Amino acid sequence: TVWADEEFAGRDFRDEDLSRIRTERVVFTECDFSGVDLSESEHHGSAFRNCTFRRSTIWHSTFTNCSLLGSVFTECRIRPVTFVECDFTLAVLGGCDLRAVDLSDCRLREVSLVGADLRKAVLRRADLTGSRVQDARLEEADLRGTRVDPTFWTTAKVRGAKIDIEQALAYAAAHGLAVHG
Amino acid sequence: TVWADEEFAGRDFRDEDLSRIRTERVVFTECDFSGVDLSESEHHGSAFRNCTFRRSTIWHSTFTNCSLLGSVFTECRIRPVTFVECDFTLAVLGGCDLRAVDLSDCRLREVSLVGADLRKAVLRRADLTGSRVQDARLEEADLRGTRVDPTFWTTAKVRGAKIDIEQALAYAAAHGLAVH
Repeated sequence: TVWADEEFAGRDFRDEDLSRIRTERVVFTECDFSGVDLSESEHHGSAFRNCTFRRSTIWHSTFTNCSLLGSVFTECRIRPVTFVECDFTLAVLGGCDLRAVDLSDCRLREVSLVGADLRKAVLRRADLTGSRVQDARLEEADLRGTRVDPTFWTTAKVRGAKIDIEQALAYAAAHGLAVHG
Repeated sequence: TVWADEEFAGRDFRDEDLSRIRTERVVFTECDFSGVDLSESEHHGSAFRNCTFRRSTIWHSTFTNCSLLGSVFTECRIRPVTFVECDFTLAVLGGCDLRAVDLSDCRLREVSLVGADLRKAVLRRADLTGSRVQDARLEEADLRGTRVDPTFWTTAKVRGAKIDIEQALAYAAAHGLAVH
């Protein structure tokens, strides 16, 4: 099954089997995917706007150039997964297991990552500004090139994280050091 | 009173009034300055090696190109004071009040600064390597150009301290960040 160049709104998909579906430039607006099986699905240029993925399974899926704007992923089985240049603006990933997930070059503005596990995640050249990272585990994550709020450095658990020069300067300043030069 | 080009070893100066004395290239070795008034004194190129200044007063003194090697400053009234390019190697300054004191370009290698107060101190281009800074207060100190051990950044209280780029990178690394 392949869905292409079309739009679905307010649809109830609860506990449906959508395993191995392909979408190309499909828009899902306010759809309920609670408990749905999306195992091994594949999405190219598609959009999931304010959709609910509570207790759904999206593992083994591939999303390229997709939007997840405002969608909710509480207790979603995500990993392993492939995200290529995706937009997660305002998505809720609180408490999600994202260990060793690659979100390089992804937009993660104002995302909720409260209590999210991102240990050893690859977050290179991402944008995390406005994100809520209370109790987020970023130990040994690769953050190089990623834009973060100063508050990120005093909120997220970043021991062992790989950072660049600009991030190191920002880390010191966020801890109240007056950095000169 | 002006002493010059003299060496004093194992001298008891306890509770003597040495206020406004001047010394030029005088060596004091294992001299006891406990409870001495050394207020408003002046020292150029003098050495105080393994001397005790316990409970002494040295405030409003000037020390230029002086060595304090291994000397003990416990409960000494130090500040305010002028130190110019002095060497404090292995001195004991535990619990001492050095607030807003200028120790720029001073050697402070393997000094004890345990519980020392250096808030707003000026420590530009100093060397603090090997120093014990457990419970040391460096809030709003100027540390720019100063050499410190990595452990300094996780031991001394440095909120508000002025630091340079290299120090900021070292601060991050000392907190477990992998800086690339």
